[PDB]
Amino acid sequence: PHDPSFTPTQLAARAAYLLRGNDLGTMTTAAPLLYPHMWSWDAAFVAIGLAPLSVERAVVELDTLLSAQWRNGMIPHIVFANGVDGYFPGPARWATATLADNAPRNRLTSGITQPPVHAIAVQRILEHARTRGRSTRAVAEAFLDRRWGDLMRWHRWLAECRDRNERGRITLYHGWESGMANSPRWDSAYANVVPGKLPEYQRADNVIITDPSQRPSDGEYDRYLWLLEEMKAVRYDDERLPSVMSFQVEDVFFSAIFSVACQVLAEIGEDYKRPHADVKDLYLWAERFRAGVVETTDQRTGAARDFDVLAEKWLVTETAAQFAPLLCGGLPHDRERALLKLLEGPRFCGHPDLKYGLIPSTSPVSRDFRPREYWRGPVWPVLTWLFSWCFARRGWAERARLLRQEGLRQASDGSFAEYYEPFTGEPLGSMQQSWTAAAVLDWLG
Amino acid sequence: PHDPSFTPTQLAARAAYLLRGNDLGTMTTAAPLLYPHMWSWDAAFVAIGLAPLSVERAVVELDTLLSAQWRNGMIPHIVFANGVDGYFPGPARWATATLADNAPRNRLTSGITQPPVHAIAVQRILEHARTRGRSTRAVAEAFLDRRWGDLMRWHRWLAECRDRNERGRITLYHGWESGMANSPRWDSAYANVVPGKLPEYQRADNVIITDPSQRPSDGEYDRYLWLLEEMKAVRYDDERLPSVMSFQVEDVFFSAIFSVACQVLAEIGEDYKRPHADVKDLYLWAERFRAGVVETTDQRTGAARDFDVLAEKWLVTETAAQFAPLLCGGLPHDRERALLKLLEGPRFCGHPDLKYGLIPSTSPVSRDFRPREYWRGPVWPVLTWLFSWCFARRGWAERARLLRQEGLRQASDGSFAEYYEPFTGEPLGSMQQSWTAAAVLDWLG
Amino acid sequence: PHDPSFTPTQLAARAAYLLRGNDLGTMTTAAPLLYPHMWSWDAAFVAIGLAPLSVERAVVELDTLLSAQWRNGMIPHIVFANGVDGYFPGPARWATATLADNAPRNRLTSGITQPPVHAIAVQRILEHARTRGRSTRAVAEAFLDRRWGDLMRWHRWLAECRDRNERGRITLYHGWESGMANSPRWDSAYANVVPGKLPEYQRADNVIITDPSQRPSDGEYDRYLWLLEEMKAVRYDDERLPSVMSFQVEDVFFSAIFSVACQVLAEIGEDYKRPHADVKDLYLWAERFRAGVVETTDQRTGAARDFDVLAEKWLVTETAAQFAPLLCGGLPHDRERALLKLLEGPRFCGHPDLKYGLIPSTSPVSRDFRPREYWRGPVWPVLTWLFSWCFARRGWAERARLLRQEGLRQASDGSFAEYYEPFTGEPLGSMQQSWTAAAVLDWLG
Amino acid sequence: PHDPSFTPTQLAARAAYLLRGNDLGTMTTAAPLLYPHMWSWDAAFVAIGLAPLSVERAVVELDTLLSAQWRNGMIPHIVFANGVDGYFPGPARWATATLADNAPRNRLTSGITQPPVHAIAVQRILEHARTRGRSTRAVAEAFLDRRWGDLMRWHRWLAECRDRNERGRITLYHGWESGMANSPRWDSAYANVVPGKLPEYQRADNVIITDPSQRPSDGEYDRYLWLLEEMKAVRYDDERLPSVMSFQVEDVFFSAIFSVACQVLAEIGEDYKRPHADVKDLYLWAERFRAGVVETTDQRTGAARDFDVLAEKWLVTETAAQFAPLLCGGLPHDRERALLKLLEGPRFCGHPDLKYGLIPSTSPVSRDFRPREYWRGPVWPVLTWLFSWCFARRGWAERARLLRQEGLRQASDGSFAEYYEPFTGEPLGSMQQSWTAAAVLDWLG
Ligand SMILES: O=C(O)CO[C@H]1O[C@H](CO)[C@@H](O)[C@H](O)[C@H]1O
Ligand SMILES: O=C(O)CO[C@H]1O[C@H](CO)[C@@H](O)[C@H](O)[C@H]1O
Ligand SMILES: O=C(O)CO[C@H]1O[C@H](CO)[C@@H](O)[C@H](O)[C@H]1O
Ligand SMILES: O=C(O)CO[C@H]1O[C@H](CO)[C@@H](O)[C@H](O)[C@H]1O
Repeated sequence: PHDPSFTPTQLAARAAYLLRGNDLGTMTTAAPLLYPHMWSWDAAFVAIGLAPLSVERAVVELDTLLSAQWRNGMIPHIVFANGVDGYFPGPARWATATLADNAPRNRLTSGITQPPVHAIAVQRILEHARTRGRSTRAVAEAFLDRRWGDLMRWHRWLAECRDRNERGRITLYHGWESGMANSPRWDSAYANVVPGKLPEYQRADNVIITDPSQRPSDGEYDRYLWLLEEMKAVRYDDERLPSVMSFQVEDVFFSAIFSVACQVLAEIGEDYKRPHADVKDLYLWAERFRAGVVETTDQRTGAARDFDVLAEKWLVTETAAQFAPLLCGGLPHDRERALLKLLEGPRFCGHPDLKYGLIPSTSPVSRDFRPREYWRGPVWPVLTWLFSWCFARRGWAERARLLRQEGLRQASDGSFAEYYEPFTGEPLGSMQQSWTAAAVLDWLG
Repeated sequence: PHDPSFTPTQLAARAAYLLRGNDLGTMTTAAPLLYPHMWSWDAAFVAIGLAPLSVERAVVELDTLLSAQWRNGMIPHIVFANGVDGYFPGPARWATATLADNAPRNRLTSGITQPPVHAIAVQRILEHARTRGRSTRAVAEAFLDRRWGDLMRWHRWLAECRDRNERGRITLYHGWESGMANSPRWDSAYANVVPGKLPEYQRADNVIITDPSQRPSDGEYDRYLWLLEEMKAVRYDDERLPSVMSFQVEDVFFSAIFSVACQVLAEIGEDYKRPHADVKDLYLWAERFRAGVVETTDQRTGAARDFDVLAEKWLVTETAAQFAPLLCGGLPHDRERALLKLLEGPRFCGHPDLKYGLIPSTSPVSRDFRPREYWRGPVWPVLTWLFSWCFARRGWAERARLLRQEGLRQASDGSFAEYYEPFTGEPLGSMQQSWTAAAVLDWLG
Repeated sequence: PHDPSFTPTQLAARAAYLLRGNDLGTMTTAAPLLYPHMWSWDAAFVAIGLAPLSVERAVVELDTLLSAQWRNGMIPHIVFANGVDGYFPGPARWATATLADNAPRNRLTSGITQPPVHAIAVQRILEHARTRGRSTRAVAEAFLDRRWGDLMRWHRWLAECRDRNERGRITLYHGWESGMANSPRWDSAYANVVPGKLPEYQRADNVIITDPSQRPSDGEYDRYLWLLEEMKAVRYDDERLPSVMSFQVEDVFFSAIFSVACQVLAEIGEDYKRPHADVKDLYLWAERFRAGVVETTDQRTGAARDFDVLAEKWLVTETAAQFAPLLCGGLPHDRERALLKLLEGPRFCGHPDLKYGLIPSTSPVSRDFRPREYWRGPVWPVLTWLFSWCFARRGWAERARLLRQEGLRQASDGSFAEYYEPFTGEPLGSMQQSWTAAAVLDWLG
Repeated sequence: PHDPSFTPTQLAARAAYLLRGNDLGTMTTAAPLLYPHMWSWDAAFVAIGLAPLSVERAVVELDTLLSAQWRNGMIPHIVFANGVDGYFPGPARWATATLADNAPRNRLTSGITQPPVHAIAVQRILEHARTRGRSTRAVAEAFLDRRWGDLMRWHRWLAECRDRNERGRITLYHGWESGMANSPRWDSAYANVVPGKLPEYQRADNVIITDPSQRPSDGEYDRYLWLLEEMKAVRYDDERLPSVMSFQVEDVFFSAIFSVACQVLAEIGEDYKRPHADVKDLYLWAERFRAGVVETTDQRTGAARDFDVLAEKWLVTETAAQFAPLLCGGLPHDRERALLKLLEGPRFCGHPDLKYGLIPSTSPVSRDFRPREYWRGPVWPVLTWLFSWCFARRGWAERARLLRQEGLRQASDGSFAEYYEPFTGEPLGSMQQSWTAAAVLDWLG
């Protein structure tokens, strides 16, 4: 074993083998043990990974997620597998089945949301299906007939209920909704979250990942679970969250993803003759959230800032989320060049100690940087994929290719890790993470 | 869709996806519906297909098969999945659980055997494991410690009980044991099988494959099931089969496979310091069955003949089994050149109407040729793989490469069919056949 | 015998082998015999094909072409190789060395121009160089230092002498300047070219390509050569050509390429700190010619029209030049969607009889279509490459990938043909055409 | 900057680009500057590298080499290019044109020989040709018609003049004839070469490779050039060399290659109906030299020894030549297993400090090992290729695949180095070495 890496064909085979191994039947777990249920934006990436293998099964993945959509349009971030234990907080802790008027009737789910990457998976499914012939196109088109209305209600819930003041940015009531639990982005907002009488609990996550340097701290978990108590006390009522929640942030990365997803979904709606009023609403939201992202940006570097709604203060941190405007567009030409210089330079992809030319979750030169600790440093394959795909859509073919090339180099150990140590390449988090396999499958072609 | 073929990475991913989809837990079905249990030589090819994906799981496949080995050493050709229906004849029809003193205690199996390709899978597992590092080598070596004795008992049962007169050829008591149910090889022997009072039955196979041109006939099935009645009447007693069975043939292709497998297993035994008496016995059987194969051969073309033990007559047919001596070696140089000329010329791989340069199961110029009918014509990916691997082991690197190249071209539609129409390339038999996916995975590397 | 196609590695090897074989030392011929000299836009694509093999030799190709630049900035379309004949019209016929005040010294050239794809080649060279480390970057940067001013003069001459009315479109004085000698685009303009006493001549092109269905007619060559007589009579003076040329057309495809090239060169100028005044002029021209292209388009379909300056008439034809606006952008959203539908539908890439999903030079349903006859119908790999690269730069990643995939499929016979029959795939024109090899090399990566 | 390695397609392209760049027209130089002439066994490997690009040009390479064959059948090791200097000793130093009765007319050559790998190149050319269809087959068959007799005379001269005692081993009169100028194999024989008055000279090789650690010493060159004086003094007469040469050794590696080459050429002769008497002689020589190689081997390890004819002493050294019997076969089973264990163990491919699992020219644990110094330790791609091809011909498919994989990994920097430092992988010797490019081209397929 002078070189432990796999060839492209061995790697693609092992990624497909993994994805089928994590398939419970109609949903794919995000990982074998650490995340043994369906997560919302993981499910979108899993559908992308399944599209080269089975358009029918990729569609089933999104059908299963959309069957758990709330009555008001929200897609919740966890759809729990029936009778499966081992993730905390579990269905009993959320108590949405009893408390939440809008929760679905034949599914157990969480009570918060996650980024709307789902339209992007729909586009990848359609692109695959169109290369495969008439009966496969029929399958993808029947999915659109079945779920276009549900996708619209999802986008409409985000635009009307999480952007109540039409600022063009998505408000979050939990850091988990950003997809980045312990990102330095949320530290000053979480410092203003003071738990009251928090019901006793024991973590499950650090029983599986026992190295304490790779997961959040107990104090952070106390704050994560307290926010659940605040939502539960108002029975997850959208109208009441602004009045009671101790955590209210506008997430600029989520907002930029939503801008892209609206434009993607509008293009799908035009291609497939969906209602014109829907397409118009989608294009309107795409531009509003593009403008809302650009309004946050640093006047010199173009870097995007999150916003603390309770403190009424811009949140200035050095994480990958600063590059949100690169995803959706809209910066003045001059400022977008400066932002690309930031991305490629020694604070991020050009840092000289990096093993791969990839985007660390937090800049290695930030004092918040921790090379092992979840979203505080490590390189995440899922972010590499999203940036590469969005860059290709901006027309930046060579930038997209370079990220794909380094992403595949990093993944060629076959660990399919959740995230990787930025300097040594050590695989961290869960092994056999479904969306890492999915990124590899989509890249390999 | 100007071209429906998959790239090598898409094809490898789809083959791995298939193999995991056919995994019931500790055994892989030979196909989803037509063959919903474990078959013996399929299980060996499945282990070859799993070795690039998981050495641990490839080992489990062979452990599961060897746990169904009979007390006298026989590996039976079907290990039935618990509580699974849809294949006939099923466990009730065989009745080995009640009738057969040697049947295993916690497994339902058939009562006949199949070709000993298992040593070849063990070699592929070891070759993969040695590229993967210390803990993976440990897994493969623990399997050898656990099952070397069982593999020896398998080879010893074949050599002592199916070659009672030490002729160096394996006697079969059912055409199913050849792996080629309806091969023209067995027609004259089956014409001497006269069913008595055969208990009523309904076929299951042609409920799944309904095109009558792709499966054997009802009259052929009557003979297949009558031979079961003859074995059952003597309770599957090895000592009594020569006295009662209406079908007794020496199978030269099975014999040549056994010769190769003995030499492969002896080399493994030397590499891993197995008992010297075992290695010596294996080399002895390798040479005896090589000599027994060569003794059947046509003096002009080198083609190998099967032998009808009851009629005491050589069986002269034009099938791929004629090329048995190419697998094990031993022909005089002159005659092996003539046999290769036969293989490559217009009766087989060089026939001008073939879509791919592959070996049809029956020569297209034989009057027995039927282009759709199971073993009477179609091109079988499993045979392509076996010939290519044996050719590479003879040192015929370019011949092996050409078969691999045409095999991958044929499989690039992604149907993973059981067999293919030789002229049009139409996929036939079951789709999603496990050993076809396994061949592709092993070839792609 | 069963599959004449090459593997990607064999095809890449043969493409590089061809490019080196057509290298005369400091210039590469466009083909071995039909085009045994340097052609201007072929040299740009050749530099693109050389960049993965040797950045130094790619730079030499462009240095050689630019050493032949006219004193007013024009890049002539042929740079003749020393002492080579076999192409007509050759240097004696053009007589630029004796007649043209602006012709270079110590190079022999034609007296007309060709499309400005050169900036695209510079970008590909720079992209390759930045992946190769310090010494290779220095070679490419030194080329910029040495040739930026010549590239500016080339673009300035197009913008100021071939768009003297600031309409944002390039005027041509010969069909050869379009790169598409016999395109139906020019038929109505050539119909008004009436030759006088034309000095006699013998074609060389149809001594080499003898099939008369594949090349222009004698009548067409008479008009081609007559236009030369008109230019020669005014000593190729820019100020006098408007007064005397019988052929004056605005070429919308050339104009779109110029817009793209100006934008590409402007971004290079910013990245490498070229003078601000130059970058501002390049962005000004990029916008002007983008607008000039859009001004030609059909309001329903988006199809771009050429313009006959002498007849003052829009030239409405059904060729791939209609798709000019897709290259440079600028169409309203609805009109660009309509133009893409035209491109993908049954009149072009969707035509049911096409062997590959590629853009034919003329629509197969046009009365002007001739499937073998040069630019009147065949599929040209150079156009496939240019459309796929421009599409990727628009962000249309899947559209670009499909063109690349089909172009590679078409090229996989290894003929490296100049163009291909659109229905049968028969290779046509010259074999061993340098820019077809270059496209393959750039695509295969 | 993060990964200097090339993709397989880029590497294949660059290898072909190099081979065409070293083509002088009808001969290919072994390197651009260090070896600016045709070398005999390099030309064979070059023909192998050309065969995937152009069977016609591969045949031309061998035609050129054979047009330089001596009248007695010897193929000389250098064919000098017209009017090229820069290699010493050059044609003036050899003086074969004036002194050697058997030297060719209108070619300038050296006066010594080199290993007979040529038949292997003929087989690869034929294998490629048979995949390309009728006209390409005709080119390769016409080469056989034209050159079979010259190939027979080459083999007959080796068998009759360099094995005059029918011992089945080839006698050399210069270390250069082994292809391994400064191998430790020859140190004790060179220790008895005492030069007299040697006409003065200046090396050219170490003007080009200036690092003295990478080339032989001045003292060694004095002995090399003195042996020339001894040959010249008897006008290169075969009958007189035994009486006068101070260096006479039987080369067991050369002998094994000759055995393989005789067997390969015999099979070609049968396939293409060459005269029966020739094929019988080739099989006779194949067996004789197989036996002569085995006669040298250590009875415990199988390691093959060279033999010093003057000292009448077996030459016991630890170089890759010890593995000669693995190429040609003939060892008893137990002895060959022992020799493979030596090859794979810590003295060769298993040494823990090696960067790649490749065969070093001298064992790193030998007192004679020097990691930079030519044949005293470095890893040579040409040996990797020759071992992997011969291993595949033995049927050792996995052993051949591993050597090919590691050789491709080592070559993936694109230096195409003559040899590589075994521990660091630093490229050494000449860059752009033609037979390293040829090995890559043949491997990549
Ligand atoms: O949401 C949580 O409770 C834990 O979140 C982690 O696991 C999820 C599944 O992989 C992802 O969706 C998140 O992005 C990741 O940070
Ligand atoms: O044995 C049977 O009852 C039916 O046999 C067919 O199905 C089996 C599973 O694929 C194979 O093992 C045989 O080779 C094939 O002919
Ligand atoms: O027909 C001609 O005499 C020359 O024109 C052809 O050859 C040139 C070299 O390939 C190209 O530059 C043109 O695009 C192509 O049309
Ligand atoms: O050192 C020298 O003067 C010549 O010898 C070297 O160059 C030749 C061309 O590569 C090879 O034929 C030999 O194998 C190699 O040893």
